[PDB]
Amino acid sequence: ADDVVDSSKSFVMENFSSYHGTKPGYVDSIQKGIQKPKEFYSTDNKYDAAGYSVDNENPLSGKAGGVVKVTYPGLTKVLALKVDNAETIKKELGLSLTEPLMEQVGTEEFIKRFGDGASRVVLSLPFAEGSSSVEYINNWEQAKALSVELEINFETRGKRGQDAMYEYMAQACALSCINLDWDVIRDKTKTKIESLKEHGPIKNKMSESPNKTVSEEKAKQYLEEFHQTALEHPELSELKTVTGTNPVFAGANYAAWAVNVAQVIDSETADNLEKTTAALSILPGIGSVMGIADGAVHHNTEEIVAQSIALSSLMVAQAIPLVGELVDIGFAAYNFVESIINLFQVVHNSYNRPAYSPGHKTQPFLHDGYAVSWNTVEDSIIRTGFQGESGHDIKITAENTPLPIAGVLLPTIPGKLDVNKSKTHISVNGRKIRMRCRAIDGDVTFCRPKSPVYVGNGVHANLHVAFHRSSSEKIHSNEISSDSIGVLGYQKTHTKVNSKLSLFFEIKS
Amino acid sequence: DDVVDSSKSFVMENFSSYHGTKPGYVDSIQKGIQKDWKEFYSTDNKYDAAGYSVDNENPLSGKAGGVVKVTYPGLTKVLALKVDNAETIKKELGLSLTEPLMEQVGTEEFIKRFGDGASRVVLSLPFAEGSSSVEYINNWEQAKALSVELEINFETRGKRGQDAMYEYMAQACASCINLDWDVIRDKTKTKIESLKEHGPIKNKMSESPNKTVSEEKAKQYLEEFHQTALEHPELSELKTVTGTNPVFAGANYAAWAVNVAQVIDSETADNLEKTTAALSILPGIGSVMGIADGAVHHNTEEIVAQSIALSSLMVAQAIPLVGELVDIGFAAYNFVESIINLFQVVHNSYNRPAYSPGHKTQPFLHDGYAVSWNTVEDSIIRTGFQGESGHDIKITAENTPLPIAGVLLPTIPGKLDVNKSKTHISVNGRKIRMRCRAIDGDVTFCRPKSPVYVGNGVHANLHVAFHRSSSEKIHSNEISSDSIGVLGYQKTVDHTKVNSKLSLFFEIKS
Repeated sequence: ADDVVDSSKSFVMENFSSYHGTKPGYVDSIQKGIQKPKEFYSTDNKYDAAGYSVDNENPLSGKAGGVVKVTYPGLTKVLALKVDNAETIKKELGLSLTEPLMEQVGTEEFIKRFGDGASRVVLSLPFAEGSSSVEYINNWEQAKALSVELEINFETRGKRGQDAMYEYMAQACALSCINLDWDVIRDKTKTKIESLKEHGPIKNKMSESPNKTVSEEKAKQYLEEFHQTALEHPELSELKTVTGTNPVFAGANYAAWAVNVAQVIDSETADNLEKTTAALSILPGIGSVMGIADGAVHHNTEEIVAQSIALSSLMVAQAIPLVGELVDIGFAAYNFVESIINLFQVVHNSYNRPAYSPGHKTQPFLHDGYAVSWNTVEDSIIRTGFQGESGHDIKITAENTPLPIAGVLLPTIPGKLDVNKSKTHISVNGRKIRMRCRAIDGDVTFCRPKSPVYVGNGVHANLHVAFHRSSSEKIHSNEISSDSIGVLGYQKTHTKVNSKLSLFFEIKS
Repeated sequence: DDVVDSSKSFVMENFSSYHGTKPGYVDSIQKGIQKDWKEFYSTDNKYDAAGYSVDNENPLSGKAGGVVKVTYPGLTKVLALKVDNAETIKKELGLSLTEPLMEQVGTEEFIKRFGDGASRVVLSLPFAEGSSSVEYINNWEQAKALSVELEINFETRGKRGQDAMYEYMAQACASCINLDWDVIRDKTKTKIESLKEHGPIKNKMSESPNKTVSEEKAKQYLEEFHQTALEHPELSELKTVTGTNPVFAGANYAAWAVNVAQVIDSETADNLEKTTAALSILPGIGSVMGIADGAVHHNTEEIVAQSIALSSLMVAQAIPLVGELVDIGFAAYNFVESIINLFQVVHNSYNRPAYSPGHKTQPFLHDGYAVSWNTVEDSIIRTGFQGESGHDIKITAENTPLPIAGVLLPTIPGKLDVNKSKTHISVNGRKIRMRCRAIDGDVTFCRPKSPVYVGNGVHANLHVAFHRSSSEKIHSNEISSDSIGVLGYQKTVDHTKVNSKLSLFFEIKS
């Protein structure tokens, strides 16, 4: 009982409501009543619900139906479960091992012992890893008592692609919130493509093209030339400025991408938005077109996005005869734009959703071939407000060849926070190695291993950092300058700089 | 009162353990063990104890003492602890909060209450993550009863550097890398010698700037020297084994050599400890060691000697071009001694049991992606019962958005089917359902119904769910692959489509 039901998350409430994403065509009909076509699903977050509203026949690019709100009259008990294993659930709550779960949850017998005087019971679960959303499981028979309201119908807006669905989800965050007007982007994209077809210098570059199936390498050099020529045009002004220094946004990457697109798109694929999206979605290098690198979305204005898509479009049109099997170049301006637009929206949605950055909690920090992470969530928390010790474990390894760990930088506080020298150590494939710790200043201590440490494929390390607290005083924000522990990798030189591997921590009671 | 692990606690007659001893104390400590965690440490593994035997003043390159075995007469209680926080240990067991733990552990009140009849109690802790060894903590007063015996004295053997210590630690696995470093040392000199006093090699050794020159130009010349040097008969084996793998290219030997010449000054070259400390923080050493893709390729005395020799000569050439060392004896002196120590450290790590990438919670790093089983239990597929199981996989990537095309899953009719309704993937919390369809009778491929991209700031949790219709246990000879294949981006090699494969290895258990 207490081993599968989370009482703290269980509760009673009058007019319990939740949301249900609905496919195209069922938005008006479901309003007449919740009917079985083993459970009826709903969620507490109307935005997560919108993500289930896409046409099941065209899941990647199809149209989105809508979201409806379902409300149970009277009192409803929400029963939170710690596990989603039915047989396990049954063996604990002393239920009929033979009879289905959601079958018993709808019977009065179950409602009395678990409902707390409520008219019915609805099961609850964590919506997903990395989500604070809740997923509800409703009995079909009890669900028949739900009154249904229209929360929103995406089709009636009359927008293109899945624009309505994504503009809706973007409301959750309205760093920063990416809330782009894709109508304007679609409009600006078309306008720019057009301007870039009938021009002086750009039209000249098109006539200086092989226009025949050629090797990748030759296809790429011409494309880079095209990219450079094209980028000097006034309408790609801003793009030229924002793509000039970050290697990831270089012409060579726009060409690699364009070549790749031409290679995998044939006539049948070009003629279908769903199949095009499928093909493009598994390609590498898309971050170059989206201007997404180093954990941030750099292309976040309608103007710059339309310029990048227009430039990639034009380029794909060029890479087609040189690399593709396709004969109809129309694909570059039609489905390629439609498909890539969708992909942009997916990635933007992802950056808009709360998530831990590398080195925070158990999200690994990947850098220079190394992978480091806090072993457990509690490890990333430095508790305060007490005298005594604590231990914090950090996992460390590398992708291939032996890369060294020179040591670690740890925060200190003259008076309170101190590094416990004897308990701080690092182990390599189980070999325990002690460390030599010395203050580099009042607030930072550097610990170096007393034996050489290397990690790589097949060789991992556990860095165990231990802290000593002299007083029960709480660590205030100002006291600790940095917010991360710095593991140091290899040294590279005319100045010495170490590979910085960061693990971010939180200060709590 | 859950700070003691009774399952691992026991009483034993003549409880013995091992203690690593520093140089000069091997003989003396045998006369007897003498003085919050003031303790006398010992361990159940004499090889791990050998690792604490290195001179405190020169811990990187210094000499090793030896290992001694300590035995308590009569019966002894080994109390296994679940935590190393003394304060917690005091509060839970209901002891005084003001007096030091190890002081209290050696008293009769404690010895009667927890000793289960023993004459004294010894505390026990897990040695460390990735280790199955045990660390013992002894009360100094009680430790006076320990009889001390010699297991091995490393200096008595009279070997060079830390050879005796590493030869001894290598007995544990004696695939085991068990190299004879005397032979390797002797062959290194012989090879360095032949390579300096030769015809063809000295011809290239003459066409040198021999003056502080550009770093790029230093490399170029070194790559040619490497190219030329590698044609000598004494480096024939190395020529062949370093021929195709890019990690072992002359360019890497050059990058390595240049890096060495840049960080060694006369003071450093004159002190092995300082040389090791300087060299131990440089990248690219796997080029010289021949270590890549999870294996030690240079595992014969001959080939190891050639690589070090070749590296020594290159460092000798790199110095004038980039370094400021008026002397060049370093390349043949402390450079060889220090790099030898580093080969030994890395070899020892590959000799120790450890989980490979994609096993247990060790991540699998490849093509910018990083994937791992969420917990150790997730990597275990239980069999021998009708029912469902869930398995969570963490997925992310280093920088730009890379896609996840799907996942290849093993299937066994009745004993292991994919539960299509509960199999899904979440990206920064957005739950995405999957379309699962068999490729063949043994493998099922699940594609996400919404495009999936991971990268810096975007992670995914792939939740694989299995259904078992039969109670019959899955037998070993019934699954072809022991891994779950997560698929990343697709690439067209020439005109052939291949997927970036990310593997999570699982174990079948009852």
